[PDB]
Amino acid sequence: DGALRCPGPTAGLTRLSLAYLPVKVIPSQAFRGLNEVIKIEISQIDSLERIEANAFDNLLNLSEILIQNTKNLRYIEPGAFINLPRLKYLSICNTGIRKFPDVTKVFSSESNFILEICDNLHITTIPGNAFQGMNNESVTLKLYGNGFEEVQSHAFNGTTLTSLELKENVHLEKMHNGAFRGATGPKTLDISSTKLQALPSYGLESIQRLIATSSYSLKKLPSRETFVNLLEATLTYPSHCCAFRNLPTKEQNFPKTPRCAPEPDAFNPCEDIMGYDFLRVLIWLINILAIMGNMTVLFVLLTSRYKLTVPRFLMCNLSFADFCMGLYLLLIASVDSQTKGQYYNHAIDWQTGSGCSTAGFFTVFASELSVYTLTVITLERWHTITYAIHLDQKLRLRHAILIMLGGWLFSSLIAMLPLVGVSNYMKVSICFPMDVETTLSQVYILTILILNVVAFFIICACYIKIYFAVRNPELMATNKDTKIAKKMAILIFTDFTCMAPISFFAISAAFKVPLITVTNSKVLLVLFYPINSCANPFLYAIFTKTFQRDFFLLLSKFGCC
Repeated sequence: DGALRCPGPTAGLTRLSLAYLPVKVIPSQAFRGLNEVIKIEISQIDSLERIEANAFDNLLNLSEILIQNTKNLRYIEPGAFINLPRLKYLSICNTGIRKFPDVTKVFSSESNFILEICDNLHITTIPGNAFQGMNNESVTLKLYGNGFEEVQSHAFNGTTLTSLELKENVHLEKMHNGAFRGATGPKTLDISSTKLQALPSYGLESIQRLIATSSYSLKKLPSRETFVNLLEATLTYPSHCCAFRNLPTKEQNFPKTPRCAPEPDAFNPCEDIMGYDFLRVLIWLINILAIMGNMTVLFVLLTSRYKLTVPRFLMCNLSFADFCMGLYLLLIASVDSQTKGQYYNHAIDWQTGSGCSTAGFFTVFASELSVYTLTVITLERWHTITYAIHLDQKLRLRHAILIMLGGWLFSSLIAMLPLVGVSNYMKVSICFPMDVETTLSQVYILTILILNVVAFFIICACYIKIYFAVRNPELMATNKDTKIAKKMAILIFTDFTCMAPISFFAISAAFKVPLITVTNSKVLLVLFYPINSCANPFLYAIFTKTFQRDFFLLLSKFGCC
């Protein structure tokens, strides 16, 4: 109760909660009127922005303290708590204290006591010896969503810390190694969403459990020699599981107390990206074959005497997409190359930087370009053959060029979408955009899948219409129409048989649903997914009359034949 904007209660109360009442200052040591006190929580008492020191005089039996929604509190004076041996809970929420309060004047002896600071965006750092002479048995520290930016070395003395928590501490940058020089424990620590560069060398050596989910900055972890009792761990990088999967040497000089999360589901294995017993060289062979085929197709297209028609433009776009996919595969193989199978403590330098981001952007751009090229090829036959009776209204090369430019722009936008931050390409070993950890990323993945399904359905409908109207509707020209239909069907089949199962497997992996198995689920995405880069050019060198004629002419003229 607050009278004249000050404490004026007249009846002894223990579990009284501070509700909306007239209060602006807590008198110093004038807390009379209450003989036995259990908990005094000020949540709807934000009018009392400033409280004088030594407000609690003889609150020996006080159990819980919770100040919430007191944003108007500019700062907390030293010696807020004086006598409270039976203290069991303390929490400060939403307070706008620019300086860390001096809680060293509180004397208590309890083991279940927990001190939590939350919703505070004004605290800069925890000063040294902040909790000096506060408790004698155990303290549980929580900093859920605090505004602290750094920590001070040796910021603990005269007390034992059972566990620590720093969840949602995005403003925090780093903490000194010797931050717990004179501290005990902690048994468990939390660094989730803390943006900590590295764990402290001292104080954390006795940590049994750790939490670093969504840290996004824990590229370095302590050596396994220092952490000899890590009972559990939750690291957002699924690469330390293999290095930390060591049982303790309890007896016989070599019990599996060590643990990691997430488990090694083979999505980011300790070995190379594609390194298997015999499938390591398959990726390299496929990449070389695709690169050679794309180079040959590009050379034939550039050196072709005839003008680049709309089917020729579509073939050139498909060859460019295949070349981009082959270059991405070659870069991935080179990254996997020379690792010698020890690529477990190496992904930190792999995903971080512009490497995997560029690889994922290139892969997305190649996929979008291939999809748009297939759609354009399907749509071209829907008007030239079906609408032959209106052949005078046939589209010109300018329209095809504009369509190709629009498709390239759409592919570039799709590739740049995860670069801004919509999706993360660092969630896979192959460094591809298969992250569903965010609502925006899931929405983008669903939209991409829907667009791919719509494009496939449109291509199938256009092919069916072309086949139905090839000769029945108006007329049929055997040579040109047959060649165009054969090339379009070959390209559509090569794209579908290499993308649709791959897309379904990638969607299942992102959804974390094992459809058949988790071992070979990524095998198709690693090997079967990019084969369309090489399969398409191979069909392009045996089903294109102009390309094969140009190749034969070059071979005969330029000394080859």
